[PDB]
Amino acid sequence: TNKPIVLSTWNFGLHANVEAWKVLSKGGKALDAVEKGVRLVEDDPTERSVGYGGRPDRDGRVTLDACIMDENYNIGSVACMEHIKNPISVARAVMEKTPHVMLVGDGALEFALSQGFKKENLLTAESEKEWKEWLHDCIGMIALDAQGNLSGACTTSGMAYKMHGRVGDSPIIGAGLFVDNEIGAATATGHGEEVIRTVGTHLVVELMNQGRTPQQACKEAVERIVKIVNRRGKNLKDIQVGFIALNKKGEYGAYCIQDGFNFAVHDQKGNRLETPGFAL
Amino acid sequence: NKPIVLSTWNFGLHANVEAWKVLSKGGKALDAVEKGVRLVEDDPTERSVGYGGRPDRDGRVTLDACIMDENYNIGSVACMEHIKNPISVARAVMEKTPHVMLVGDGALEFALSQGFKKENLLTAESEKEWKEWLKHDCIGMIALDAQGNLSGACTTSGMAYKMHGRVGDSPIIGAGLFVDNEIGAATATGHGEEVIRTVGTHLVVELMNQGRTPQQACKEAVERIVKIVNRRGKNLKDIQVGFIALNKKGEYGAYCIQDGFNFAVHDQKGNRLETPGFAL
Repeated sequence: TNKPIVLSTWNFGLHANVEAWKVLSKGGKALDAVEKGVRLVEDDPTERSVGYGGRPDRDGRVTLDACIMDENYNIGSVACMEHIKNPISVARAVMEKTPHVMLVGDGALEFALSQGFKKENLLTAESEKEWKEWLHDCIGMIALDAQGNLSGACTTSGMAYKMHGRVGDSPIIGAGLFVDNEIGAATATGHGEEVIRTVGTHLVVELMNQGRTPQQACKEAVERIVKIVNRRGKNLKDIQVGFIALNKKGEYGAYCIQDGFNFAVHDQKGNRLETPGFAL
Repeated sequence: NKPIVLSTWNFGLHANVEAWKVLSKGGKALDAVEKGVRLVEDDPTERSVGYGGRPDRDGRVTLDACIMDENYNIGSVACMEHIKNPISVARAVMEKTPHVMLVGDGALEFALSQGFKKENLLTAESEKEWKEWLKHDCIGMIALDAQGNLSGACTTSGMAYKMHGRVGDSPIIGAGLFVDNEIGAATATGHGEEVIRTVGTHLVVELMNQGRTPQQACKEAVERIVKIVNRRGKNLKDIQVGFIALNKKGEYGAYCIQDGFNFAVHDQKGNRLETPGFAL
């Protein structure tokens, strides 16, 4: 088993991986490593994809989505939540502190406040400017720690200029994220609507359950999506979707509909940016 | 065995008589499942669906629903207020917008924009019981039509006195409902948190993709949930989850955790209430 190991989506996953390796290289839990890792990006306003500098919906509202899942089937999710910069951490409080698994809208913000989170203005002057002119989709991270346990986190501000209330795949278990500790974990990126439609990351893990490698599982799930966009008469060039995956032995893999997605991998060989296979 | 309609719980007999009015005439499975569950959304005496549904703990009735047709088109609304017919606003999300899921206030603004009428959904019986408290959980329906197309719908008012903002499995396409026209369809009922945790209905259909009969697929998915509640130190007696399923040949099946769940089946032999096997 290659352990510990962290994978995350896109370029900024290199930096996010350096914060998760601070937990993982000291033998900490994968759950804490993935929360620390993506919170780095939630905190950054120059990151316009995720949390604090996130582009608003069409009414000028920054509403965020995130979920988390640990090594023992516990899950928490928040979607369309406002004024709280770290939605991954309110999702961990839903998991840990409530008999529920998903809170949305105003009820997710009331619970965040009840848990001590601070209400902040998430709309930067740059984002408000571009919104009124208009008038890296997410970060997913999955890790295997030194006890050989898996956990994952996915967080986003959604599609810029989305309709007020729109929820994508990032807060939905089995679409932006799925973790089964006797099999493997996977997270998704892309047009969320398409990951929800195919229930993406649950399909990738179940293909690893049926004996596939992580890269093979990612590839066949992308090929199933390619088949369905053809069935729906859609043009593939308009749609993008990538998956990254990890199994229990620390083997990892990725694949996407189209070229140009990349992911960051940090194990005891160091941290690097790799470029997956692509269908189109 | 077509056309054929299945729906959850004893009120599924009556809901099935409205879907057979479309199915028996050659109409579309999509229209049959929407007409079928709207019957129950309309009835004030049905306290877990639509009008008359028990409110969250703040006395707000917020509803969840999704729909999926024979070609991976999907629509969903969650935590929506003041609209009696959430399955129909979910069909408008699918048909009229670039998104597949709207929640909270944004789902209600879009409903109004599409001509739906704002109504007060808390009955005098539900407000009484809510203030007393202050001191069958959904309907899922799946059908195969005379063209041999599958479609499904699931709608609920959620767990009574749930935290404000809680969303169950009913509006989530990996979870309360999944339809793949080359394989089969399934809908779920029970404690929504547990169906979300296990991506219930996507797992049932993928087990039918692997060759399981509808009843076998439902049974093995319930047994996976039983394994996971044991892995989490929880008591099975505290949980009920059931699945009903249908494949492309119109074979059907169901299974649950505890006894006492039945479902309604209407094909050309007639409409009847059947009782599946249970795990506990």
